[PDB]
Amino acid sequence: AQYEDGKQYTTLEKPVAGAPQVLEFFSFFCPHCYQFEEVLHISDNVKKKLPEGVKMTKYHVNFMGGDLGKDLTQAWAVAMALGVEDKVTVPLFEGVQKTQTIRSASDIRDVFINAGIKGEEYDAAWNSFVVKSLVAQQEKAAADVQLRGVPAMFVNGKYQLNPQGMDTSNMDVFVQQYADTVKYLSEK
Repeated sequence: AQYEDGKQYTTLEKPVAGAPQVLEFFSFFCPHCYQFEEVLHISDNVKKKLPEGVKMTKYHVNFMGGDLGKDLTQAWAVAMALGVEDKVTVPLFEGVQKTQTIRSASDIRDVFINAGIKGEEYDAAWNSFVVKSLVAQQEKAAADVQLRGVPAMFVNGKYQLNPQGMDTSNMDVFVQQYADTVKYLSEK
């Protein structure tokens, strides 16, 4: 075939019922995730090619960066709850990996404050039970697929993107290949 199991994707031998349609995992500590977000705009280009009716979910993971790793997962929960993903993603990545000014929960908070979320509403979200279950969701999903590495993408709980089986000499071509593969898997 042109799309072969073990080549551009792998099949989970333990399929995850009821999973979100397109499911992506990242860490703000993850260097290829930084690339995937700010240089390649993977998430974005995938959605540009997904059919009608297909929902896209993106979750943060704990297994990088220890204590701040977890803080970040809670902050991403807050980001989802307030719908401000698009205003904090880039400053969180640059804060962790570029400028290295994110060293504590308070530094994470400053990013939101600077991006215009109010202290009052940030702290309320941060401490809210809606955020707690949203953290639980992020962890459950990673758990459902025994996730040990990011970036990672899953389609319908049964296929996992395999970017290492795609040429990277051209970044535009890599992205479309990646996106087209998600689209192919989406219609499987």
